Amino acid sequence: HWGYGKHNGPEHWHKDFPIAKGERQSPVDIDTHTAKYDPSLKPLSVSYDQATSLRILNNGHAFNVEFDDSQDKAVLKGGPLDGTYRLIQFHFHWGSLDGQGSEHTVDKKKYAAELHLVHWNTKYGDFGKAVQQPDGLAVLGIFLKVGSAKPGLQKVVDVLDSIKTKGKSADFTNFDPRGLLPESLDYWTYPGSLTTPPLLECVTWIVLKEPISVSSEQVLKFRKLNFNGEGEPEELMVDNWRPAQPLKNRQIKASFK
Ligand SMILES: CCCCCNS(=O)(=O)c1cc(S(N)(=O)=O)ccc1C(=O)O
Ligand SMILES: [Zn+2]
Repeated sequence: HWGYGKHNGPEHWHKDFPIAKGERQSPVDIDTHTAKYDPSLKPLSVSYDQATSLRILNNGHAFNVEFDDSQDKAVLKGGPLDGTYRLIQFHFHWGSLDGQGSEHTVDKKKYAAELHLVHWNTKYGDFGKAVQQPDGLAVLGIFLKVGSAKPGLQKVVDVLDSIKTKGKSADFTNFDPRGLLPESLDYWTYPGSLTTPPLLECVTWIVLKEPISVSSEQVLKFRKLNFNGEGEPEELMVDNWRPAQPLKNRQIKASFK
């Protein structure tokens, strides 16, 4: 099945998922000099005070921190978006070393990791319906650089030993995702896709300009996870990022001058 290795990696995905070569694929390189300030864009509205985290899952490609999305509790609104998008999960993409790991790049710069907070449009009623629509998802992307520790990340880092291998999960309640945000909510935005199979073209991407800083020790613990299941040959979960895809007929808009 699909993954990130030599034999089943991003360059192979098109054989099972032909949309891999589509017109609005993600991630992309963000050319900062070409991205145009759009004064009609709004400030993002990130309302996470009532977020209910439930569980953390190693799914064989990343780990997902899952939320209760049965009611409007944690929502993303404003910015480029019409209507209300409900938080369902967040996960990361990261590298084997600090010089790579992000999916989006900024003037070809790769960050050490990238956080994705995935939200679905509540006019479609459920997540499975939303991913079938061009405006079904809004993903908030946040770059990670290595420097000072992120205190709000450590609860995630410390549970990782209990979900080492694919299919393991652990209870993960009362985690506050506001602890993973940078100071500024300045962002770039463009229409795109899921960055993993099935690569559906259902995502409004909102990528924050300001990275968060995490410690070397924090990201090293991400790199001790396993793609494999329990007892199988150990394959470290590293370099679970899709490289930048052709921008094609798309404009990246900036929220800031
Ligand atoms: C039902 C088919 C849709 C699968 C997409 N699920 S997701 O939760 O939106 C998601 C988004 C992304 S991403 N990088 O935001 O496109 C990565 C993984 C997953 C996942 O399945 O865990
Ligand atoms: Zn992702």
